[PDB]
Amino acid sequence: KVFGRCELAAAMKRHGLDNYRGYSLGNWVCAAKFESNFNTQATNRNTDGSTDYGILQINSRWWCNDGRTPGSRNLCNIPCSALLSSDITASVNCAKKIVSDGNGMNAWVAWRNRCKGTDVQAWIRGCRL
Ligand SMILES: [Cl-]
Ligand SMILES: [Cl-]
Repeated sequence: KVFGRCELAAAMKRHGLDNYRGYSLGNWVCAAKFESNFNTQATNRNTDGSTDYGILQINSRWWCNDGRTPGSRNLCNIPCSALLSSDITASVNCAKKIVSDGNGMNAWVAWRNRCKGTDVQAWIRGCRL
């Protein structure tokens, strides 16, 4: 599914991401925009053989099992394909574990390079939330 900006903002809010570990909703929407262009089916392969999955491009080296990343830790205890669903619950639940692990949203390279330190509230402007 390819979300609209406000649709995704609203879904993320319902799933408890607004201000989760101090990260306002716009951070999450901005991260999803640049990680996946709001496409839950986005995948990207990395040089190390791992693959990033879904709207928040969660990586198979640490977080989900895709059966082809040797040494994966599967810390979210899910198959990576679960992260591609039109239902974002699995991605959100896993993201909450990621953002809690010490490095906050710096785990998302696009967030660090394209969202952090910008006016992220712009990503939810105009939305009925
Ligand atoms: Cl915000
Ligand atoms: Cl980037």
